[PDB]
Amino acid sequence: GSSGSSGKVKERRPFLASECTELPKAEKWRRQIIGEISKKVAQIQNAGLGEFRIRDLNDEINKLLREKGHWEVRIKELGGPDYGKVSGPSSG
Repeated sequence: GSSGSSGKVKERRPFLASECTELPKAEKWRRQIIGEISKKVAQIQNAGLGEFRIRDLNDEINKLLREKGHWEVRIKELGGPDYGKVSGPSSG
């Protein structure tokens, strides 16, 4: 027989796109961020939670986007598809 089992607990995304030396890993960390941004965009579009709230949200929105610019791009620099290059002008 042989050993091979997975799916025992969720994984915590890193902080340095460089640390993740996995091409197929940066492809999943980029999509996970997109879902977060949207979920937040809604609360903001509502404009019925209160300045204090809107501020907290918008604040994260950027923090979430910045991460994407590194992932979506880090995936291309690793040898995969380009998600950041297309989005916006050329940088780097």
